[PDB]
Amino acid sequence: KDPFSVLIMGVDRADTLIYMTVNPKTNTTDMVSIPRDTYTKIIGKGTMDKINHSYAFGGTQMTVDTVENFLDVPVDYFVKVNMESFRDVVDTLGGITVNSTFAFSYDGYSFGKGEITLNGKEALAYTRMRKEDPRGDFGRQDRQRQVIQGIINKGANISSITKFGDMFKVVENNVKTNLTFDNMWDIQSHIKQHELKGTGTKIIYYYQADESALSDITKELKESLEKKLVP
Repeated sequence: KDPFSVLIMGVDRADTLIYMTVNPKTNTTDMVSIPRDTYTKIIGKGTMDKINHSYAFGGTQMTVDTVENFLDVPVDYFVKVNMESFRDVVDTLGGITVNSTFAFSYDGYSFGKGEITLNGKEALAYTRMRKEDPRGDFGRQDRQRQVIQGIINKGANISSITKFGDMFKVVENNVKTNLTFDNMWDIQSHIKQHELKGTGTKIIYYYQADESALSDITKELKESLEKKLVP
């Protein structure tokens, strides 16, 4: 079918936000990571705040509305994961795999560079590391995104109806979604990750996006989401 969009939320509250467009025809995937502190209007209320606080005020629906108004593109589907439960969730699946883009050591483990398989405790540690990541909190957000995408990949590669249903029964408390089967299989792990440019200021830390770069990435995502009507 035709291109759609997915908002990945990692919740604690909504400290990880990855907006992504999928074109299943041209096999393409655009993606942009929204930093936790990004200052914007929270839709439904009458306040501008850190975007990650929208979840604490209106739940999922408020967060998706805030992300839509911020990016000026619609989000069709969402995947919300409670990151504090990574362990349980990754243990309930058969463990997951991540594409670790750089090697480090943390909490007794030494994660190498490449496709590596993680159990629950390893995934939690992989995501809790902060100081030794030269990317800062974009890096931590990227590693949490990696674990969430590994969960998605693992859930999407279950062929057995029974194993999927039992898995779901356990996991649905910590993983919410409105995806279809076809779409979840579409977003399984070419790719185009995006850098949301901006500046952080301390008056009490805030982050504010480059208005102009935001306009550019909104144009990019819009064109990626278009339904072409030709003769």
